[PDB]
Amino acid sequence: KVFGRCELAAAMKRHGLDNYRGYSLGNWVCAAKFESNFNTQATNRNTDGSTDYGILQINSRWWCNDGRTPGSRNLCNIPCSALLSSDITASVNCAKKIVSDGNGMNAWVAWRNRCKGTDVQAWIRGCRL
Ligand SMILES: [Cl-]
Ligand code: NA
Repeated sequence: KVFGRCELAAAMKRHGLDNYRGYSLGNWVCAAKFESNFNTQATNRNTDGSTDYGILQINSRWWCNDGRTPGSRNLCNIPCSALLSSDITASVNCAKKIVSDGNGMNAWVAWRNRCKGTDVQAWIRGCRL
């Protein structure tokens, strides 16, 4: 599923991401935009053999199991395919674990390079929340 901007913001808010670990809702929408272009089915393979899955491009080396990343940890205890569903519940629950891990949202390269320090509030403007 390809989410709309305000559609995703509302879905993320209902799942408790607004101000989760101090990150306002706009940070999460901005990260999803530049990680996956709001597409839950996005996948991207990395040079180390791992693959990033879903709307927040969660990596298979640490967080989910795709059966082809030797020595991965699967810290979210979920198949990576679950992160591609139109229901973003699995991706949000796993992202909550990632953002609490230590470096906050810097774990998302696209957020660090394209959202951090910008006017992220613009990503929820006009939305009925
Ligand atoms: Cl933080
Ligand atoms: Na894994």
